[PDB]
Amino acid sequence: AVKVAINGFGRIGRLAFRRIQEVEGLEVVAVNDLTDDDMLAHLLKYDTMQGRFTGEVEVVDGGFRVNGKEVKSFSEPDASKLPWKDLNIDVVLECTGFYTDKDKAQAHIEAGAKKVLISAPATGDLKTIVFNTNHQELDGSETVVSGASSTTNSLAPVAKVLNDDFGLVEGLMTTINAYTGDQNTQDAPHRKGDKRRARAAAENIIPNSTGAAKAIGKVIPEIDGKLDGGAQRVPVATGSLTELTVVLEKQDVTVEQVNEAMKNASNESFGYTEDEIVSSDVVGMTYGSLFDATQTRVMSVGDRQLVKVAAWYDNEMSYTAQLVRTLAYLAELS
Amino acid sequence: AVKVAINGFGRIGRLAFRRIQEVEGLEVVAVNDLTDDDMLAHLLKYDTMQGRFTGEVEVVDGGFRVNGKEVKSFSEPDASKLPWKDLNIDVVLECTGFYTDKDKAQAHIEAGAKKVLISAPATGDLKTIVFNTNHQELDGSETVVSGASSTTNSLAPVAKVLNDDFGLVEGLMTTINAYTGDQNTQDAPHRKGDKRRARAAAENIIPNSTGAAKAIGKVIPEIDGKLDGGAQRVPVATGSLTELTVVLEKQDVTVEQVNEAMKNASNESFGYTEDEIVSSDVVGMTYGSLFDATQTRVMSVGDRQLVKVAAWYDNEMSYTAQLVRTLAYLAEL
Amino acid sequence: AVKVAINGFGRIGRLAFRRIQEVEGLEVVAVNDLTDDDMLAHLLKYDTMQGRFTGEVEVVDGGFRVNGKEVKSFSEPDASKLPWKDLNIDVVLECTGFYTDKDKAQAHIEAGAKKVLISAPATGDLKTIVFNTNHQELDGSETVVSGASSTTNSLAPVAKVLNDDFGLVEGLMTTINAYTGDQNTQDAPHRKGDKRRARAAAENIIPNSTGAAKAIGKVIPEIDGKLDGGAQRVPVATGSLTELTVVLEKQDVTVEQVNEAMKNASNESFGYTEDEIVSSDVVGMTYGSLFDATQTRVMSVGDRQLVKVAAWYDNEMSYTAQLVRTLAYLAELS
Amino acid sequence: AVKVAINGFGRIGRLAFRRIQEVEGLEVVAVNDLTDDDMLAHLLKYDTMQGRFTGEVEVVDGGFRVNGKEVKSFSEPDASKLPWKDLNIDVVLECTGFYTDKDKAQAHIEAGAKKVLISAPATGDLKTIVFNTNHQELDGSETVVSGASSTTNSLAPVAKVLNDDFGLVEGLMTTINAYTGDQNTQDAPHRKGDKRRARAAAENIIPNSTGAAKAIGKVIPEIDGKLDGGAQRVPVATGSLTELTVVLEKQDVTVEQVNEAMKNASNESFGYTEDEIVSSDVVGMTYGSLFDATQTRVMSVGDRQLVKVAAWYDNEMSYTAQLVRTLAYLAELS
Ligand SMILES: NC(=O)c1ccc[n+]([C@@H]2O[C@H](COP(=O)([O-])OP(=O)(O)OC[C@H]3O[C@@H](n4cnc5c(N)ncnc54)[C@H](O)[C@@H]3O)[C@@H](O)[C@H]2O)c1
Ligand SMILES: NC(=O)c1ccc[n+]([C@@H]2O[C@H](COP(=O)([O-])OP(=O)(O)OC[C@H]3O[C@@H](n4cnc5c(N)ncnc54)[C@H](O)[C@@H]3O)[C@@H](O)[C@H]2O)c1
Ligand SMILES: NC(=O)c1ccc[n+]([C@@H]2O[C@H](COP(=O)([O-])OP(=O)(O)OC[C@H]3O[C@@H](n4cnc5c(N)ncnc54)[C@H](O)[C@@H]3O)[C@@H](O)[C@H]2O)c1
Ligand SMILES: NC(=O)c1ccc[n+]([C@@H]2O[C@H](COP(=O)([O-])OP(=O)(O)OC[C@H]3O[C@@H](n4cnc5c(N)ncnc54)[C@H](O)[C@@H]3O)[C@@H](O)[C@H]2O)c1
Repeated sequence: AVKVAINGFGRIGRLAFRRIQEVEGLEVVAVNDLTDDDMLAHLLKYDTMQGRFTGEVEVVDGGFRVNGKEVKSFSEPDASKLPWKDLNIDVVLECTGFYTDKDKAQAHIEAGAKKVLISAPATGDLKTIVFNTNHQELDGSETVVSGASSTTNSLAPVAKVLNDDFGLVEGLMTTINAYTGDQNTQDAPHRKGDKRRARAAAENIIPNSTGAAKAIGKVIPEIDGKLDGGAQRVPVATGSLTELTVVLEKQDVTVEQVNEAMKNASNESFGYTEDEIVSSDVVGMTYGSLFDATQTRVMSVGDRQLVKVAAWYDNEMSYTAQLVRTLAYLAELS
Repeated sequence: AVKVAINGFGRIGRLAFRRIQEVEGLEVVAVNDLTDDDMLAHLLKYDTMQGRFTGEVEVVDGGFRVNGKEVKSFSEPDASKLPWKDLNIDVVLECTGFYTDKDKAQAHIEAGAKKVLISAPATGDLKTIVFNTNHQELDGSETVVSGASSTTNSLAPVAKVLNDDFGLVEGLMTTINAYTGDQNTQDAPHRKGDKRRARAAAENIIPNSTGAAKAIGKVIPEIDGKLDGGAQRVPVATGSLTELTVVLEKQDVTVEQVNEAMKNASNESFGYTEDEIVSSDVVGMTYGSLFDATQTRVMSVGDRQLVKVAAWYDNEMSYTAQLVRTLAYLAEL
Repeated sequence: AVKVAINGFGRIGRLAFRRIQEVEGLEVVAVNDLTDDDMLAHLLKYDTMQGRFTGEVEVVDGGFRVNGKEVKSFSEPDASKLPWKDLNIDVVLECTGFYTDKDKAQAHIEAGAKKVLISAPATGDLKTIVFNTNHQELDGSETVVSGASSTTNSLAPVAKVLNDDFGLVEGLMTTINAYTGDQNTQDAPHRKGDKRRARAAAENIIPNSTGAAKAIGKVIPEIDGKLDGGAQRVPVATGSLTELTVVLEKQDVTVEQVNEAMKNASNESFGYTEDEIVSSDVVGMTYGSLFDATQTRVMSVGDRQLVKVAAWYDNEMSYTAQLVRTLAYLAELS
Repeated sequence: AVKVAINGFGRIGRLAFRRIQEVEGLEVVAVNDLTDDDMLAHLLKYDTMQGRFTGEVEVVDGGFRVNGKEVKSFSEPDASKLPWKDLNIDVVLECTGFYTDKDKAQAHIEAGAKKVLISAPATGDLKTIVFNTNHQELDGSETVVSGASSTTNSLAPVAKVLNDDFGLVEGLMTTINAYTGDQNTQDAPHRKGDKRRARAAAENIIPNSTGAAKAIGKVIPEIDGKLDGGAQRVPVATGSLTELTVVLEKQDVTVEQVNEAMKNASNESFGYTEDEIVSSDVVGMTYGSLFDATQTRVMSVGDRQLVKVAAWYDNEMSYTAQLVRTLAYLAELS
């Protein structure tokens, strides 16, 4: 089996852990965070939005036991000190939010891990992967890889279809986004100095910047710099929606053609629906993106057309499913 | 003073009432709704999002007393039965949500009112007004008028500036919107059969249609049919944001030009800000629209440009302020 | 199989429907509500707090099809007009909220149903059942029965233990409750004239009355009138907690004795836990009540003692699970 | 004028600032927090639950300017290094949450301030004051004082009236409380290791412990140890309610007597209402406690009585109002 260690047992870390239970041939042997065992175990068992963990979870001294299997747990802020070498870690899932750079994440390799997959956009000389859009870029000699962002994974399969079938001139994106752990409960100073992430998360529409906007150019090179846009963080705890408004090379495009193009591209990463669903309907789903055809709009004024589409995503579970597929693929190549 | 009656003492009706207290020369002499006096008075005094009513509110039998002034109240579902004639009502503010058609609203006139201002887009042969964008269209012979929607009021002053200064080819709109009373508390059947407004309002991002998309053509005729878009209803109780993505006639447009063009057009209906505010910051505001310059984007790929802008609005108080200005102007004619 | 018709395909009706799929020998053959098929089918498939319906749901003209089985649907406000006779309905689950009286609910019997089970406290000459507290009261000659309320079901098994083991002098109850469909979205006039249920449901702590307070006397006659209390409706969409503060007949009672007395009484209707859970953790659970031992308090001043306990409950699924057990028992006697 | 410095420009610190503008003879000359000027100024102007600041706020380098008045600002985690001596600070309002101990708070004195008022319960050899209940205990020689907690301020005036008028045997408290800055946005490890405050704040009913429970004994000595209870943190951002269930020395008490006893005691710290208000209705209020007579209950079984009362409080502004009155009183004596 492929020996996985999770750095940062947060939202993405814990769900990665859950999802790996469902997936044969991957084994989490260790976790690292900044807290005690009791906490880690508790937060795995109980999950506000994602539901109770099915299996049995028990605290031991090593760490904790999940359906009989032991999981070593550590409490070490500095990744280079982790005993990855001694536990023959194959791949670290880096989920702390503090190693989002190729050079930083190199700490895990020095500790003894063979590969690192970052659960976010990351700066530096590395590949950025959305599963089922560009994982084929991986030859297996990669040492550090980025799994991109939630939004990127919701967007890439939609943009690919538009660019391939109609030609993408330009587009602007808005993502209507669940609030996350880096927002504040009450209006208060923000670590990164963001005056908007500083505000009460569950009481506000909060404009913010998005990675996706340009992480996208790294995933689909031929549309590099053709897309931009931002986020609106709103008071749902998980579940999100990406709206995309574009100018295409083909005019005389119909709503019917756009939808059919999307359906024909659907797979396990990219779902298709015609049901009038809402955000809570996508909580826990494992498509990386779910095209909602009921939201497709074409605006035609004389010669010229504007096209609008929207895709749903569980920014937690949709991203996690995608990240684990990338993990499994990256591991099968070496 | 100008004799006002409010039909439907709901969210817009009660705030209209409050706003009128701030504004000289308008007097609410009557309200009509579907409940008792105690309830009406209570819901005026206490307000979840808009805060406590400052003055004194006391229930009497006529209805209730507000800072000494009596307000007659009625419990009559059929508008034509209201004693408008006997109380010399000058203008009815129609806020029930059930008379949003010129012919229907005519009931108030038969009851004896001299004019009706509908607090929503309304079908039929009437003018649709966003104050400080097209109120000048009113000549004072109008009998039934629409005050448009809250989204239309957030959008009209933004669209006018783009169309005037840059030439508007086409655009798509998304409004990120507070939930309203015509949504359900828990997933349940919806009166109008909307499978999305049926869902838990405070637990969901809920896609929906918008009036504004095309009430806009009635307010700014020269851009009729050049705009469309929809809503996303989200778990805030009030405060909203209109995002607009457009293709303009001028290319080589800058973020700086767009912003300055908006600032130059600001007045009491159309505010301008460069502060990184969030929705709760606009709760209670009396601008009909607040342009947020931090959100302006310009996307340039070779020859061709996409422009994005965004304006805040308290769907409750921004619209109410705008409706009352329109009321006051309509009355002065 | 036992032929069930659900009147009022609301929160309790739809979940009753879902729960019945899990339970052998009960078959829902009809539903009645005030809307079209597309709506009924849609609201069964998708559920904000309770999650997606697992099976397949397809709209036909009769009504709709669930995992192949047809379900006739009706749009008829007046219960006596329903074709219960023609479909040989054995038991109607009455969930509309508008037939909470023995005489009113008799309409279903005139329509042709054999028994009616009301999903609330109901006035009149009928028995009030909390499953595993007093279902043994049923001899099978009953024609109209009440399934009590969700708070009654969370409280009854707790009060029975206290009264049996310690003797109950008197007590006061507070339930910290999820908001329900009879509260308003925004401050607005309320149908029943309740000035507090009129207020924005998800932005307020809202004091209110509770049925439980005295539905309890009908379930456990020997403590009739010994209990009272009210509700605080708060901004969670489901999941609730009953706090109970009592004077007992034994003094020198210990935390340890109270807890153990509860654990010893636990069954499928009454769960026991020592985990520091929160409301969302009980969403979807099928215990009618979940005793939380971490919340047990005993206050002793000289001779005299006050005792405090707390039980969780998903006001939706906990009540539904209980109602369906009562349905199944009532049908086995019939 | 009395020279005030606010240590910790958070929820209580900023509201203290606002409230001081309304109150003659107190002048804030400095603030300390852990962030830049732009942030401080921004969060004073804009307030999610409390509304926009009325006056003008402008950033300068000293710090910021409020209605023309300069306010120096600092970025210094260690209190003993603040230039309190050089700015002749009379009183520091200590609102960080990190100096809640008489010995720790002594750092401000070494820095040069003349007195410290801690905006929370604080350990060590000091007085704990709820204004209009026990501020008369201050003789002016005090150097470090505690302003108690929000719950204590909501509860003291209610318990004093019950104990003076009926004799308090014993009682249990439940506070249904707004969520605060020390809870998490999403389920995540908690600094203090509280498995409950670790959970999503705006999606949960969260049981927790309360200071009040026994800060109370320090404020009303003669009922020391006669009260206990806890909190339920719920998804409102501000506004709270304290429920109290008590056994009194007088039996044959009536609802009418209890209510009248409270009204007769009302002042600027203790309000009285018979309106069916909800939590949002007390947001911004400056009573330290508002007795709600609609919620008064008396439970009588034969000889023996249980009594229940409830008082509202804006855990932010009610506490702040109370804190400032104590500030003003403390300053007038020294
Ligand atoms: N919707 C989403 O939450 C989402 C989606 C996709 C990607 N991501 C990315 O995933 C990453 C983690 O996000 P999250 O939401 O789980 O955050 P989180 O706060 O819930 O989890 C972060 C975890 O890391 C721990 N931690 C912090 N410093 C550490 C250290 N040096 N060593 C070990 N543990 C440390 C914290 O205890 C916490 O458990 C972020 O980069 C985020 O950008 C988030
Ligand atoms: N954000 C907003 O609330 C918003 C903004 C702009 C315009 N509007 C429009 O204003 C109208 C009402 O808005 P609202 O949100 O105040 O709704 P609301 O539910 O708060 O108010 C409707 C009120 O009228 C009463 N009523 C309903 N039908 C009646 C009848 N037949 N006869 C007498 N009284 C009746 C109701 O009891 C209620 O008080 C709608 O058309 C809406 O589109 C709403
Ligand atoms: N926490 C809870 O939701 C809960 C728990 C226990 C009991 N209950 C009780 O069960 C009953 C249903 O509660 P709910 O929360 O599901 O309500 P709900 O509003 O979600 O559903 C009521 C349904 O009945 C339908 N209906 C109303 N009148 C009808 C009529 N005359 N004919 C046919 N259909 C009609 C409505 O369309 C609606 O779909 C209520 O009495 C409630 O007290 C609710
Ligand atoms: N409902 C309430 O928020 C409430 C009510 C009464 C009392 N209190 C108490 O008041 C205190 C503050 O609570 P709050 O909710 O406003 O917290 P807050 O988080 O909103 O404010 C605390 C502030 O202190 C700053 N800070 C932290 N350490 C500092 C340091 N060493 N030097 C300078 N600044 C520092 C932080 O940046 C933050 O702005 C706590 O003890 C709290 O328990 C809170």
